[PDB]
Amino acid sequence: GAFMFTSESVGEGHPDKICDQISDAVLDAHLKQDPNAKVACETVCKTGMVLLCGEITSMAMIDYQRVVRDTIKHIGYDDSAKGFDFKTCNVLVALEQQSPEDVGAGDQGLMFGYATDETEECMPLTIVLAHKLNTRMADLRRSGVLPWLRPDSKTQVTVQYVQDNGAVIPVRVHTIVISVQHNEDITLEAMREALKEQVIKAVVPAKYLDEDTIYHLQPSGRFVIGGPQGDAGVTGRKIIVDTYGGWGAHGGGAFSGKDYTKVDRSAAYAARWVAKSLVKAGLCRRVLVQVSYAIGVAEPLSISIFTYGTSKKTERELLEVVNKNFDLRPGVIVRDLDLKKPIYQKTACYGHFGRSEFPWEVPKKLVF
Amino acid sequence: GAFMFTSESVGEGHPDKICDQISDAVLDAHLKQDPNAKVACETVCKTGMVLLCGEITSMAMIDYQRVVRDTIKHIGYDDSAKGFDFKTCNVLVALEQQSPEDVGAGDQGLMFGYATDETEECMPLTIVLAHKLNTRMADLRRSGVLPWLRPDSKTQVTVQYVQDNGAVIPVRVHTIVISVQHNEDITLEAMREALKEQVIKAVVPAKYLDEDTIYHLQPSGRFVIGGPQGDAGVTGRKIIVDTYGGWGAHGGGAFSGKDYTKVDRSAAYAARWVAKSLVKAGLCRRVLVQVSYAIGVAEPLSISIFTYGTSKKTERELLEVVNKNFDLRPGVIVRDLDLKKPIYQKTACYGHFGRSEFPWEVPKKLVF
Amino acid sequence: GAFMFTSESVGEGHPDKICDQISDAVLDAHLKQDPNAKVACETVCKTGMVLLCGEITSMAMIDYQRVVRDTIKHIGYDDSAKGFDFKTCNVLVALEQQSPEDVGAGDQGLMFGYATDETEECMPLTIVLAHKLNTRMADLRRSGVLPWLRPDSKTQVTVQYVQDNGAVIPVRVHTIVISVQHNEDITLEAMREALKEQVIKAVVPAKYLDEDTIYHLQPSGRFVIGGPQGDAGVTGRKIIVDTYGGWGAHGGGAFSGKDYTKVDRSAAYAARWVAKSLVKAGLCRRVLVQVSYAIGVAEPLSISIFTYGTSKKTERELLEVVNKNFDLRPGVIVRDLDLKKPIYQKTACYGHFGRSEFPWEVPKKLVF
Amino acid sequence: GAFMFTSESVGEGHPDKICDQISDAVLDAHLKQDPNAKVACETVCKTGMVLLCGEITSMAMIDYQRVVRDTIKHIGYDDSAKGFDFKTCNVLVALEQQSPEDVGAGDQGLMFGYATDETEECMPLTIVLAHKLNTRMADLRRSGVLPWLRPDSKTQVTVQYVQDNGAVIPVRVHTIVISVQHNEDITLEAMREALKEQVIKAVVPAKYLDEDTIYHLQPSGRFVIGGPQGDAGVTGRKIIVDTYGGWGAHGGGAFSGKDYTKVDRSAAYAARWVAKSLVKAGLCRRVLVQVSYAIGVAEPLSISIFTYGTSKKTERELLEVVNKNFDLRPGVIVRDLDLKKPIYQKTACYGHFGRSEFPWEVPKKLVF
Ligand SMILES: Nc1ncnc2c1ncn2[C@@H]1O[C@H](COP(=O)(O)OP(=O)(O)OP(=O)(O)O)[C@@H](O)[C@H]1O
Ligand SMILES: Nc1ncnc2c1ncn2[C@@H]1O[C@H](COP(=O)(O)OP(=O)(O)OP(=O)(O)O)[C@@H](O)[C@H]1O
Ligand SMILES: N[C@@H](C[C@H]1CO1)C(=O)O
Ligand SMILES: N[C@@H](C[C@H]1CO1)C(=O)O
Ligand SMILES: [K+]
Ligand SMILES: [K+]
Ligand SMILES: [K+]
Ligand SMILES: [K+]
Ligand SMILES: [Mg+2]
Ligand SMILES: [Mg+2]
Ligand SMILES: [Mg+2]
Ligand SMILES: [Mg+2]
Ligand SMILES: [Mg+2]
Ligand SMILES: [Mg+2]
Repeated sequence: GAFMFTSESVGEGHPDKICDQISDAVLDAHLKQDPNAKVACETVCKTGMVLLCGEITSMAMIDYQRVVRDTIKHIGYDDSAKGFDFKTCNVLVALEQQSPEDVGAGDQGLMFGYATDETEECMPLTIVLAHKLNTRMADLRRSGVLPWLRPDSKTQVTVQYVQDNGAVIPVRVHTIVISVQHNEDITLEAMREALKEQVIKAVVPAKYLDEDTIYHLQPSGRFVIGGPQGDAGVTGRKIIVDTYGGWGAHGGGAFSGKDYTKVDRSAAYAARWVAKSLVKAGLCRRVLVQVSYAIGVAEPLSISIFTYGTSKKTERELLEVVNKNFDLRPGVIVRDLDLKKPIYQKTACYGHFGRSEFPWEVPKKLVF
Repeated sequence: GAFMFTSESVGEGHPDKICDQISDAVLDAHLKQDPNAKVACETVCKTGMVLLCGEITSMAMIDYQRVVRDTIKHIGYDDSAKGFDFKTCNVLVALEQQSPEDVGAGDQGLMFGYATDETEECMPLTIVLAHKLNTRMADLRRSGVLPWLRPDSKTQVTVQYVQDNGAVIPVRVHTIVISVQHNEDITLEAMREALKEQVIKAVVPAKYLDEDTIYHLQPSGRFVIGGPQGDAGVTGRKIIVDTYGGWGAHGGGAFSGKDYTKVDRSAAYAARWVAKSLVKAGLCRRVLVQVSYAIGVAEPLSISIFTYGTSKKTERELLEVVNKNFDLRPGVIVRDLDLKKPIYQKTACYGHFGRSEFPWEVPKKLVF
Repeated sequence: GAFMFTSESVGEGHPDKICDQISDAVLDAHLKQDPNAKVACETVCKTGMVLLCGEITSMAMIDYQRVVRDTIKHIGYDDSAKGFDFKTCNVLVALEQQSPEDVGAGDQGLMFGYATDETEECMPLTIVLAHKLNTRMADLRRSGVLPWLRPDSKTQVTVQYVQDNGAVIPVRVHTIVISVQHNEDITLEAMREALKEQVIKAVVPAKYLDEDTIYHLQPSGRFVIGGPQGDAGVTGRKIIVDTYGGWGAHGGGAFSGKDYTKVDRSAAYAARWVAKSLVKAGLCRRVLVQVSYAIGVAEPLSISIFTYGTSKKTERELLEVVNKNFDLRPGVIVRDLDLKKPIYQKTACYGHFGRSEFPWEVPKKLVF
Repeated sequence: GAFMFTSESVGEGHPDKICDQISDAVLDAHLKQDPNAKVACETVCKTGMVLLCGEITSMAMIDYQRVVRDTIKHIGYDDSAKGFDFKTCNVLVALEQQSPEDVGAGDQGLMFGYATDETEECMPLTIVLAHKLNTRMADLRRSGVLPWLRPDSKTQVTVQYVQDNGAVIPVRVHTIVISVQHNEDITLEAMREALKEQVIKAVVPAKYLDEDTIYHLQPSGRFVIGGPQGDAGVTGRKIIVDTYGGWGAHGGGAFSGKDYTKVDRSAAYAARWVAKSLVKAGLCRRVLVQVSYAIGVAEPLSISIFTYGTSKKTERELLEVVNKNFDLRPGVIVRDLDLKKPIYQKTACYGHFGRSEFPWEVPKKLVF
């Protein structure tokens, strides 16, 4: 039942993602010394000018200059011409820091969860490829293989699909668009060549690459001193690339900068968890689990499972499976998913869903 | 086939929405003197400190201090204690301004469109009520009826639904959560009363209000000097409340601050247009139109119509209807929808979709 | 030998003085936990926006938000309309903090010292009155006597003089100009009355007030919401009001924000010390002691005493007196003057010289 | 009657001086299109971040981005590593601009004027050499002779003197300290050599250079990426280097950023004028002219001439000479000195007094 789809992703150097990372870096920095630290911060950046804002109630001694500059360094901003230098950039900290199982969900909410068997990650091929494309470039950057590669990048992958008396089977990569920052001493011809052979063909399965697949490598020509500038970088502004690439559903809640007590993060992770578990357990080929919460109440206020006719069990057979295998109460979620652990920075880029190294990406058994 | 859903909205005083409005105000200010002005700006705010960033190629004389302060005034920030005063706030302008039909879509893209017949607006009841709730409060604020009401507010509406051999029929409002900024001389008891009788019951259809409907009015107690700080307001960070409240699909593209040449705005409007037209024309009760574009190409690179079995015509009968009634090329969109007109500021709050006063909300005839 | 002179002073609310105080507050905050803390910081302010910049090598845990906001509170900025509120203002900290007798003067330098017997403080009448005028207003502000009085103020005192076979004897106050911030509910007539009876006549000696003395109280009319705004407040920009009101000599070195290791502060204090000691010891009625230092060298590179023919001993009789009573080496200065003590904030306003509560203002014995 | 003296100066790259220049550049930019423009602005900078603040009532169309960036370019900040790049730095403009002979002096004031015959400029040798030292380095920088030389520099000159039955005769340069920013590819040994032969010996008269003269060239080692940070540059913070190097007297009034209607600038210039005229006319070898003004009154409220026994005429013979040759009323000053002309930027560095190219530096005839 043909149709096409497109998704995008950005590198660690993208202004918005730098802020997402810095904000989560500050979250990690607090969890390490106080796993109960209450973090609620965000970052704003603009050409060698980083603004750390926020309200965090914690009892840990943190050097914000250090955690911000280290994060910028990690990203690869050490030289001047790159558009950022951790040693010279302005780090204005306007942060306010205080000191002092059946909890109960804060703020009326509605979290979504999604999973599909089109890839081993249980995530849409389009967004998976988009992320992996950026990931590979960072590897080649950090390894030395492609030393002209700079932190800021953007990726878009559009794949042609076809339904299947259930749902969504990828056929081929229609077109790929990739833009990456770079050093001056490297020709546009050499860049485009390296992008096709060393990054694209090294990550995209042969089955999907074609003789007609369209490539748009460095479309706008050069992107040298571009760096994290844009016109400004912000936290929580890359909401779709952090999730499913526009495939599931999204209520609008941002992740980065918020601790594990905010249902926007925790419950979203939990919802992904059950979704991935369901498909992995063969109970369906594609699911859209919807978990609702009521302010004050701990136990979820109605969970809905949305298969697209890919399950044999039947919604409200699968719900009992979820109700017998999962305890989606906020407090239990953080305990079961080990959400007090400082893993948030690595979650701040290349997508929150898909990578198996995260607790919520490990499928639960599911006793049926 | 019961399930529940929640959506939210924010008032004109919400930090993020102030930036969305200011950014669009600057867009309007340019269109009035140069309908071909190229606008690409964004705003950042934090307690009496507004930062205007951006790159705009136009040929019009604009007083940015005036357009920013006027917008803050319009929102209702004229006094000190409110958290913002257009006469005293810092307006730092770091804006860069230059001077000098079958066009062709910029940037690979994928826009979504959505519509449902559950309301006359052809928008989800949950998000419609959420918006209207905030709208009413602004009215009472500006009229004088509720003089304690302040600009910043947040609304959440969760409605219980039930499918219908097609899709989505609202049954009742399960719970409503509303938080609004206020003056000191007004009791929490009087506020909660006014919110239930004068705002909620004055906008929510009797059919949906119940004896069990849950109300959470000013849950967190007092919200006085809670003016625009919210740890830094930003443009393009309220992506879901500007669209369908998490009901359709969203690629992640922000509207505010971008002119009519960016497919992220124009094409999204166009997609909404056809969706609303389809249901209005009786061709379906609920649609998710998906329009894809290819960088360089003008004509859309595959449009997909997604009814949920609510149409009698059948997808790929409805596609021809769309192909015979619509010309979704970028240039034609702006011409047909009159996108060079300065209406963008009023679009910057209370949702981009739903209100009939916008071109894209006027259903096209549809000759079938 | 008639001539006239004018001097000025500013209140604790003056933008520049707020920065001088905040910078010294940060210095005090470090000395209390590490008397060897290396402080080099400065502040910038602009309408509820404070920027703390600087490089400080210390080993003490300081809450910069607390030390900045407390200082703003102390000044009297607690309400909105005053132009500053310590609870709501933006405190952006871009501060960089590290951790790890015959020393030797840093930086070639030339410090000046001055003293005259026209007042018991051994300071020019014009600047003494100017300071005391502002001091009194703060008292009435903090006591409650004049509750309409606000932090920001400016004072100017011009006195008619006459030489005396030596030097400088004040005759009468020619004119006084005083401007002070205020609350709305207070008439310009009532303000001007209170300024003349309760502040001016309560501090200026009867001998100097005349029937012709000119008063300019609130000349520019109102000064309500003025507050610390100007167009910006800065540290080290009020160099003359911090010293002698334009009577001695000044090389240009700023005090506030610099620790005791900077000769600009320490040596200037030391020079004042010896000057005050000389006149107090009857060795002269007016002196201008000039102490020069050589980078690397500890012992002063030539000290010059400048009496205006007011001494009977004779320059290079008085120099030996100074060389036999004083050891102006940097390290000895800090030890003898107890410069590791956190008294710097109170030094940041109303003048560094004159007030007896400071070590350098206590005359040394002088054995001759 | 031996004694020593030291003075300092800074290059065009010094943070404070960049702000002084930028502020005056904005003043020039307005005078060119509206000679009656009311300018009152100041600048703040910090590592690729320039903040333009101010209130200017004028009727001229100015591109502040252009005037700020052009000024940074002129200074020599075009590359990244230098600590500033006019093409990439953040120029935040928070400027507020409106549109619409016997005047009368604004604000009670007391301006000073100074002159001495020890140099042809009629300025202290110490400050003249200090300025010229920085001037020469800029020449070699802009010519190409010393291509490693960067904008930011600091100079200190200490000269040994001796009185002379009147006053002040320089004997020799005791020590010279000079620090200048530089490029990486240049040895500390080569720099120090070039500073002694090509800059110092090329500007300092043979008569003053000795075999004992002490040189401190690049004392602190390397000053590479030491671009304009210096923990925030500011306008009006280099008050003494803009005048007499601590030789005359200074009330504390700043010049840069203020138009010709502010007595702080105009009257100070006028006072210098008469001082230079007096010595040039042989009426004295050293003078300290003191001009006082009364708020509202146009004609100066008492002028005092202070020779140090270097005049044969006798104070109050010289006063009549000044009263018969000069009309120091504010309005007349601007007319006679052509103060509506945009020459203020070149006045913003290397000293306001001394250079003959300025109106106030051209000695008036003096008919006696
Ligand atoms: N001068 C301009 N004229 C027209 N459109 C512009 C202009 N400047 C920016 N834009 C638009 O807004 C978006 C770019 O902003 P930004 O400076 O944040 O860079 P980036 O972070 O490197 O890019 P991106 O976030 O899109 O991947 C683009 O999609 C573009 O359409
Ligand atoms: N719009 C303007 N037009 C002309 N001159 C101005 C203007 N705005 C400011 N000035 C000048 O510069 C100085 C005022 O600046 P500021 O805003 O720092 O206020 P303040 O700190 O409250 O005052 P002050 O420091 O002089 O005691 C005045 O001496 C005045 O001459
Ligand atoms: N930085 C932009 C394009 C570069 C060429 O200006 C981008 O990431 O797409
Ligand atoms: N704030 C200014 C004057 C007030 C009236 O605008 C001052 O301190 O002189
Ligand atoms: K945006
Ligand atoms: K968002
Ligand atoms: K100034
Ligand atoms: K100064
Ligand atoms: Mg990009
Ligand atoms: Mg592009
Ligand atoms: Mg993007
Ligand atoms: Mg004042
Ligand atoms: Mg005045
Ligand atoms: Mg002043």
